[PDB]
Amino acid sequence: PPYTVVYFPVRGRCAALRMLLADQGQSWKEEVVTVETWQEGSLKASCLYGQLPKFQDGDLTLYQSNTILRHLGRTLGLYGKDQQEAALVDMVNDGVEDLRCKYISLIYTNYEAGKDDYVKALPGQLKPFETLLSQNQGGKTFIVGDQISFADYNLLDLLLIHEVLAPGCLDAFPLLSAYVGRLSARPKLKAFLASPEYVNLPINGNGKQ
Amino acid sequence: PPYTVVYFPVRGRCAALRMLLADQGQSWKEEVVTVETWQEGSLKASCLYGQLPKFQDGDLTLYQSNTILRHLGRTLGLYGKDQQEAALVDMVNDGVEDLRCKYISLIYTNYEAGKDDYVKALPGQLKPFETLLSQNQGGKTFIVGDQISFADYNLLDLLLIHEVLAPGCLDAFPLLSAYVGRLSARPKLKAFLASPEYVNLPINGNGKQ
Ligand SMILES: O=C(O)CCCc1ccc(N(CCCl)CCCl)cc1
Ligand SMILES: [Cl-]
Repeated sequence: PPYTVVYFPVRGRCAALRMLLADQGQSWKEEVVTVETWQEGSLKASCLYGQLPKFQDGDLTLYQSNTILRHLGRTLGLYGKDQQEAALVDMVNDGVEDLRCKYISLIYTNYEAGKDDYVKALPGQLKPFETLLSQNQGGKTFIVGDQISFADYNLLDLLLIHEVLAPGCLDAFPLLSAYVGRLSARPKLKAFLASPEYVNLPINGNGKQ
Repeated sequence: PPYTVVYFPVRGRCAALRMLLADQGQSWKEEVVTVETWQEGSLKASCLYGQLPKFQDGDLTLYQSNTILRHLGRTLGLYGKDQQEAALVDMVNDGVEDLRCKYISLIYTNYEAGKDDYVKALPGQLKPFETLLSQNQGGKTFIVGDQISFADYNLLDLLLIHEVLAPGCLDAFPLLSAYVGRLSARPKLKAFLASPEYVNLPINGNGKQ
């Protein structure tokens, strides 16, 4: 395949780009990195910012999950119909990234002490996405415009992982709820989400979710 | 088109997009938001993620500093010559954002206890940008390709505030040192960087730097 994903055996920051590739019917290869290979040090030292994912599209080598999402969005026509929609797509993705960083901090950094406070604050963090939906054709299509964008896949992932963290958190958000059901039912996406290559990976690297 | 930036009287997350506008010969309006006005609550409630900057470009309203940078980059032709360069631009900008996040956490959250460890870890955080410069026409031009991008303005800001935090932090990095000097000397940028509207604003909102 022309695309290669180099990552740990986890969903994590590669979940959204994999859904994207799967739902767009694109071929890719997974190169899996074990704790042992990572602790050896040489791969890590070769990575631009000492981190995975690493991504290859022929001889173009990329780092940073949002860089990969933008690159696939650009090349696969999932980045708005014009320059205005492209900006709105970015605004969504930035908000998605912001909550993801808070999620990651909780998971890896203080799950036991921090979880109750995090869940109390969750609805205030989810509301901007409901608002965005309410303002785009009554929330019945995508997060921006009338075609799917890389931000939809990233937002969808963020909502799925939060329903695992806080079951029922979308009960307060009818548009986000319907949106999850709707995108998850796209046939290629539905098949990928049900498959062992997705189901048999943990969400995170430390066994918390 | 016309442009408006709504923000606190600080450089912070608006410094890079202001440098972009100035260097590109663009005109803009500053709407300054005081501590008192922000604490009142109504502006904040009206902001998509309850954060500034808020940006207006004619009828288009944007939030999130990197969304504003990409929008200005897209519409003004500061986003690489092709898809490969656009992707590398994003990769640089995401890396700048990551280190910016750490800087902000230090400044607002942990300045006294945390600064020594932060400064000790700094060279390893700067090395990737030196490397990227080394791989692009010997570091003689821009961070990506041979035309300026929005990532150059963001990286330049990151470098300037870090020289304030850790004087001499670029001395081991010849390409970065020369890049800062060279970009800073661009006539419109030089003029803006010397102006009271930049010089007389603090870097951050809490008086630390
Ligand atoms: O944008 C960034 O860099 C992140 C920090 C943004 C920020 C800047 C200033 C203030 N205040 C000063 C108002 Cl004059 C409130 C006191 Cl801290 C609050 C937040
Ligand atoms: Cl992750």
